[PDB]
Amino acid sequence: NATEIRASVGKMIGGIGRFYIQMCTELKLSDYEGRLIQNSLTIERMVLSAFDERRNKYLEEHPSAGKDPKKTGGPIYRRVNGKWMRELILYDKEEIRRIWRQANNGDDATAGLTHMMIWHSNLNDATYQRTRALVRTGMDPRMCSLMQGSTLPRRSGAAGAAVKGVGTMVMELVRMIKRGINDRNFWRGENGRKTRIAYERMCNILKGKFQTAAQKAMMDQVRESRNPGNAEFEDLTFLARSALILRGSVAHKSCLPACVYGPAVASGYDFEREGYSLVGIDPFRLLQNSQVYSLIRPNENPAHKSQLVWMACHSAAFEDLRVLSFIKGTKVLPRGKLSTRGVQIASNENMETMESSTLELRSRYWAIRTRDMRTEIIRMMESARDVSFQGRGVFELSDEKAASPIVPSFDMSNEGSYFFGDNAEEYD
Ligand SMILES: NC(=O)c1cc(-c2ccc(CN3CCOCC3)cc2)c(C(F)(F)F)[nH]c1=O
Repeated sequence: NATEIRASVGKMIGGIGRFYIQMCTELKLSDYEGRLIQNSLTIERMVLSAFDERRNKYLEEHPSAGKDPKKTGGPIYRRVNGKWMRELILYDKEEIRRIWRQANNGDDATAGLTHMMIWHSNLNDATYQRTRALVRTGMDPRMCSLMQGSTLPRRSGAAGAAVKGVGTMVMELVRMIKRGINDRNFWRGENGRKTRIAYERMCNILKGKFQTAAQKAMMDQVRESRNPGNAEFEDLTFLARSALILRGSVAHKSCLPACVYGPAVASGYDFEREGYSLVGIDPFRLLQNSQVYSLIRPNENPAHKSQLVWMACHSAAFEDLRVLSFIKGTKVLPRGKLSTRGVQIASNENMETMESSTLELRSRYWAIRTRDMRTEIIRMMESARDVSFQGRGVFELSDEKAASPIVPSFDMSNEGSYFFGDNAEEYD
């Protein structure tokens, strides 16, 4: 059945590629402009915005975009006489939807919208810090390493649920508990009945992420509370801290930008026939046969901007840096050592100083990713407790059948956390 599962994922990637090729053709973008990641993000947000209809399911937007709910837009960058120009494009949401369905042979293809949303989340995880929002909710700033998918939309649903991390679930459940404390009727009536289902859904989602019997049992007690007060917060926090040692089951999906699938489809690659799997060589091979460009700000180091995108492409912001340095072949520095700022350009930035760089997104090897008395038990379980790769090893790109595993070497002395010494901008 894994052949039938590979065909369905391949169909979805091909439609994203076909949708991008169409959008580039409407906008009259060049090969360079089409391969600019800033343009890709604009094009990807436009389709999410057109299909969202302000539901906060695939995206969240500024009230300025709410001026005309029937139109969606964003910034487009074109290269005019060596310089870079920024223009705002406004398309009809109906026409964007029409183009998406046409690219997906009449199908709604919600699987492709989610993939771009998950790539967008992975990019924010690789770019912005969340330590101020942790302090705001009353959580430990050290919980940074468990904030997978913390930027995902308000009503992301089942698709966003799989990639959200332990600390992300704890942050939204604690934002929920704190709303009850300051509002008397938060758990009352029809609003409180809807709120109650949302609470138990979030609790069962977080419960499923725990791989021990005691952590899952502790979640049942937080979920059984009809009026969660400070007692439910102390238990959520004490469980969040335990995840920083006793690991959880968090899914990481390598979702590449549409300007990667675009050119791959444009050159005749049949994703539906050939198949596609986010696990293994498929995203690694596609990145070796790709050419992505990015706008670079003055005084920014292009190698560091390339690293931001390579980690976002690979869902690697929360992985051990000693593992990534072995796979990429180059040293993967903590965010605190990168002379770079996020790929998205701000509405007030000077375009005259803006230059561009070729992103270096290839890697040396490829690899497979595989993903009270109760408080006394989990506390004792942490005392059992070094770089860990679980797996046969790494492989070269020529070995596509994984028949020749390479055993990895890491300096356990060298940094393992991307968030150590973090000086990245705070998300907002
Ligand atoms: N799609 C993929 O197979 C893919 C996988 C991996 C990846 C991440 C981590 C590990 C090490 N351990 C972690 C625990 O689980 C067992 C494997 C191996 C491979 C990466 C990246 F992070 F290295 F960048 N990127 C990708 O694209």
